[PDB]
Amino acid sequence: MVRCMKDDSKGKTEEELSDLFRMFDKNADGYIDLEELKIMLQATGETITEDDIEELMKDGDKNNDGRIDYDEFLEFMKGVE
Ligand SMILES: [Ca+2]
Ligand SMILES: [Ca+2]
Repeated sequence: MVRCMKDDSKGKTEEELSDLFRMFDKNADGYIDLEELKIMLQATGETITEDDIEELMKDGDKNNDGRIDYDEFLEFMKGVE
């Protein structure tokens, strides 16, 4: 009769990929592109070139659309590095 019920958000690894996605989105539309990702890289204090930002979308592009979503993210994180 509802004694243990659901638990609180614990340490999630792969299942936590849902939260990491929003961290890459600038407006949270469900998908990201080079234009958006460009502003995300600005967070760091290094020097990135237009060609460097492409490497992220390239290896990340699984649907060949030029963007990234929860689907392409789950695959792009299935062993890249
Ligand atoms: Ca976006
Ligand atoms: Ca795609």
